[PDB]
Amino acid sequence: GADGVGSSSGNWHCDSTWLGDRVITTSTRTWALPTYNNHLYKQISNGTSGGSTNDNTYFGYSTPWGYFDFNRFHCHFSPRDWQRLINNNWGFRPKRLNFKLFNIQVKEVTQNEGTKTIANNLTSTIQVFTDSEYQLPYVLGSAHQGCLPPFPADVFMIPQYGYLTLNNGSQAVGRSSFYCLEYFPSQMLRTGNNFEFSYQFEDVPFHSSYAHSQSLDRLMNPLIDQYLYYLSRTQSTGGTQGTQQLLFSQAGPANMSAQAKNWLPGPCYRQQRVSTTLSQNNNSNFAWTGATKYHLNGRDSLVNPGVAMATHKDDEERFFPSSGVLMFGKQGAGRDNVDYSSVMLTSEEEIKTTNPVATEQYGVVADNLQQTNTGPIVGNVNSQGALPGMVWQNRDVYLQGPIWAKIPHTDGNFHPSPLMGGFGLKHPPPQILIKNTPVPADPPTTFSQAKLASFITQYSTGQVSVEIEWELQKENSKRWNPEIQYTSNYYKSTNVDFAVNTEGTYSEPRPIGTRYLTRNL
Amino acid sequence: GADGVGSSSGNWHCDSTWLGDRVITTSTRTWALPTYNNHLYKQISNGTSGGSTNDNTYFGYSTPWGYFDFNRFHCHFSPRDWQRLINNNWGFRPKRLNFKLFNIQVKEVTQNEGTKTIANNLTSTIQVFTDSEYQLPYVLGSAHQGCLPPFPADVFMIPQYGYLTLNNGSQAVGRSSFYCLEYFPSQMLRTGNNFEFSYQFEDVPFHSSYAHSQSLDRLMNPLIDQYLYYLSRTQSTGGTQGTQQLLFSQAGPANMSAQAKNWLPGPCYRQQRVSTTLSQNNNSNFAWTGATKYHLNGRDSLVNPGVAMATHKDDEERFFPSSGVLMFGKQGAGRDNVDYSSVMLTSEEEIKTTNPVATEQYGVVADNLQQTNTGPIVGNVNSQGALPGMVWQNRDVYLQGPIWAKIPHTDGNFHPSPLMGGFGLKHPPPQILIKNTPVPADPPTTFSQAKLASFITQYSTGQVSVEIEWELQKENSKRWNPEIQYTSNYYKSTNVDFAVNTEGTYSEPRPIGTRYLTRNL
Amino acid sequence: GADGVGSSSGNWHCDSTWLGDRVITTSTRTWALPTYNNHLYKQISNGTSGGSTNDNTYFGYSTPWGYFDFNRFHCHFSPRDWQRLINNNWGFRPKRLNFKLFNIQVKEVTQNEGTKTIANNLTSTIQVFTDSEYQLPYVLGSAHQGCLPPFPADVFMIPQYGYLTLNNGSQAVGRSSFYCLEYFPSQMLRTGNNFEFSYQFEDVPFHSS
Repeated sequence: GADGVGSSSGNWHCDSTWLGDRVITTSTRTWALPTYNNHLYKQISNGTSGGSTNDNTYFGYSTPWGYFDFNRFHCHFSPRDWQRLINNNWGFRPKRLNFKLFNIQVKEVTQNEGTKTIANNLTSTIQVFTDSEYQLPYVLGSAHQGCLPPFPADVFMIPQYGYLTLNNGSQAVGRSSFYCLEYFPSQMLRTGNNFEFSYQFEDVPFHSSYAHSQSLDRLMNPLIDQYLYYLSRTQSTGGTQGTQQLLFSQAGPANMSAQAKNWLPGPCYRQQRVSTTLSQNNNSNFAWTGATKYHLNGRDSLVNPGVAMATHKDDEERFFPSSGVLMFGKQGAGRDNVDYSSVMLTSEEEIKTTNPVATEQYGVVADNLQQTNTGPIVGNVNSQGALPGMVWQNRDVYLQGPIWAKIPHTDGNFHPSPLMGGFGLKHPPPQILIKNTPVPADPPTTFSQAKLASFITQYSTGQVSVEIEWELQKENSKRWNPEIQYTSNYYKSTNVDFAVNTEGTYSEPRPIGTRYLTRNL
Repeated sequence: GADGVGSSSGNWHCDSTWLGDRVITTSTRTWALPTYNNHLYKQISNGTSGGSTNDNTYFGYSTPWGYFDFNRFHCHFSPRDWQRLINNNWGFRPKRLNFKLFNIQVKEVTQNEGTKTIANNLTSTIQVFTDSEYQLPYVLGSAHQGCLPPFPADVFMIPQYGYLTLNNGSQAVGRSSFYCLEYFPSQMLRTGNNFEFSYQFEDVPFHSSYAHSQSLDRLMNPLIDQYLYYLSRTQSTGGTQGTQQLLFSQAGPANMSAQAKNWLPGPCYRQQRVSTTLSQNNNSNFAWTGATKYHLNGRDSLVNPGVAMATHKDDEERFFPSSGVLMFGKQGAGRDNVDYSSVMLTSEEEIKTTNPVATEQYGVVADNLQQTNTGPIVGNVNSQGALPGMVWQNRDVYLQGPIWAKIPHTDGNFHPSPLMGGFGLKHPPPQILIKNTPVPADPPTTFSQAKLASFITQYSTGQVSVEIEWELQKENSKRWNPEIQYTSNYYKSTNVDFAVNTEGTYSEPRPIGTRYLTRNL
Repeated sequence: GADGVGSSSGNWHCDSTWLGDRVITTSTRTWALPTYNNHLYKQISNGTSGGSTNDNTYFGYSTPWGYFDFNRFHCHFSPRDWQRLINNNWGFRPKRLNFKLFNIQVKEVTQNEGTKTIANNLTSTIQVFTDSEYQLPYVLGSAHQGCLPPFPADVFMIPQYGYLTLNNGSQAVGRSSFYCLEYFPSQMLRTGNNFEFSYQFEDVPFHSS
């Protein structure tokens, strides 16, 4: 080894490099791993016998271990480096990543009455194992808090680990699995050690970063008619009587709606439409009641976000689907009943081309069968499954949103793109679990059967580094006039955006979409 | 070069060869390229402030360029060579194509008062560039007019080019792209030059040319019962009281409806049903009102054709889905309010096996939940999305219908077969744009800033050739009794079909399907 | 490495040598790097709405980092060695320089009521990066205080870093740049490590003496 506490195991690399198509972006932060659950696995459950309803019942365990979550973009891209990505490129996908712990140091805190003193414990060691066979519940991708902070000057606290399993009410059915974490081979790192592992993403499709320049129904040619015919009129034209006759015509630029087309909009699953204008919405609480839910195993689940769908039609920015759009918070936003002004509502408007309005009917079909005595009748189709000849475009990843998700290992899936966005992976980056090694206090002089319940209060810190080597899909486009670009406000402001304020508080003002450059549908 | 106007750049090849599985079919025609828009790009739009409704608003440009459209079958197959294709083979797909301009000659026309004289301009040249990177709106496949004429003795006029882009009302949103065509590298051809390029289709699935001999629900064995059981009767059998009891049985040839099956019909999206018998249809105009539409971006669009679906059930030939079936015209058919007798209505009846009736419900499901006090209730499912275990068969290409279409470059698509039929291609044959080089009239003696507005009236002509090398899927079938074959009428007629009439007018009497040979589902 | 806290990383060289035309002058001092801004970047500004006039308005950030300033002569020349320079020569210009941290030691101070005790923290490490691409505001040369003391027996306190950017009044215009310092590759030095780098001045005209 020849290392010891005399040296620093690792150096600080926060550098990002743009090389040809590749772009290699690394980071580092400072983490403090608190002791969890006094080192006790615990069964946790919430029953429907309490005030909880049948939807909120869960069962599972909360482990002492804790896990690193880097899954979000803003970990790995500075708001400038995310500008060079969305402005200059069509698509990007990862290739490989690399991960390092270093400069690990441990501390143990004592209490004499009020006094509080904090020393180093050289002997104590921490346990790190990457779960590479996916043999645990993979809990990343559910958009939990605790990701590496955006702004490198922040020190973050590693979030606790724990999982859920099959429940029936509060109780547990027979198949409930219990995973004891200490049961996996886990390298132990002392202060002189570093930890490192490499991972190489599977081939995964380039995420689409462009807004189509042509709505799906305008793919026609404006000059020339079409050779096909449609049924224009069933009634006698230009007469005092409407006696029925079948008339046909050709579908030209005069009426473009009737022109035959080779494709269909993406699938549609309706959402209730809520207006930011307060006077327009109904006066009531319809939030949960009139929400769009799916019913599984007798447990209702609100559909958040829902499939990628255009947020609103043109000349209305105020309407948004109830649970449809991703919703972030502003810096320092309360957890409960936060006012509207403290949250940010992303907008899908770039997909209005190929995907339907979220809040409106997908289409209209005939309910009945006509007769001389009985006129035709047509109803709305709210939820339209996928049909052949349907093209849809995936939701764009945001700076704040997650990078990936694990496609569940099940027999059947249809175009497995995670709803929140980001690359679905059949073998995601393996999560990492880390814990202090519990160091017991004085055992008694006389042996006794029970396990030692008195532990030495302890927590450790260190520097963690991650690179993610990305592939950029370069952009070649002949469009004459200028594009749209993501640009900072030119007008004077009280404090700079995406940068600290007087208190030292880093505040990201607004979400940053990935779609700006344009392409032909 | 050593060519000059003294020679003919290219020879006339209209020959087609059947070689093993391959079949190599080439054509040639004569084209006259008129000058377009006095050489001016122009913004074109149609507003909803006028009489137009919100569905018919468009925005875009109409370029001076023009494009060759060979996309339709009847270009490349003589009605005989299309008979050898549909009668003797199961499937066919293209391999490579080749394209040649030659014997290009230019002319310039002048006017002295009434007099009209037409001379040759040796110096003038025309511009040809194949767009191979797909960097323009790809406008082929929308079934516009202007394809190479079917009958080689016809001389055709190259149709103009122009495209549509994002609109909001008549006006243009920010992403509206403007493609200046002269901006691409474009070879210039003088009279002594020829133009040639080759293209090799991607591997693409053989189109299916056979009608299944077994409807999807008859796949059973007529002799033997099945071991599974079904719920036959919930009521006491053979009694004065109907007290409930669960009785089961086996599903044999006696009742074949209840036999379990391993698959499902294709997806279904209903269409209104219009009868060719005039007395049966309702007396009204339901054509547009009761039509089957899809609602995208607040612009209603009639669904023409709709997904491949059986046109009508048995013992009814008169009913057809409103917008469902492809509809062609007869030779010399008017553009507007044409009578029924002048149009041709294709029929899908060959797919009744694996795909549902277009005009009828896809199935029936239960609405309610039973009780002793409350009986069961079942509604119709009009629009059924794709489910696992669903098999569907694609619409057959016609002699008149299009060959291919470009699958839009979007992240998500489900079984991307173009609705009109023909091979969907992720990199279609690159379209070709061609224009005269504008030759300005006398500029003034004194320089002035403005561009030259006085041009010499000009148009060019030449011979264009195309081969498309097809792969045929040979047919091996043990069926004992004779097949069905496409055969000409044996009875005497006033004039031969698919051939000129007294006036010299080539008239194709009827559409020719691709499905005749039969196969086992 | 084979170094550890058992050894001294570097030796004390305060020697200067006059060799032909070259003269190679080195120094060493002792520095104590206090923690700055409880580790918080902070926006700092002074408005013209206050008593300040329009000349004194500024905008910018004050970083927790701190920087070594040796930019002044009296760092590198003893009043005698500066006498041999001005009396015997027409001109002088630099060629190369060299820079070393060594014998780094860290301390952590605690408080119990009045009591004040100061111990060593072996684990703690400090971060050093030379900005060689000039990608930050270069703040040396504005004649700020805090240079290495003239007289080698003085122990000096590293001065804080912070920069100014475009302002309009107290507020910030659109082009105001914000440089987060922790964002550069920065070697981390523990007690057993030393830091060293070399730099070679561009050809620059002899100052006239």
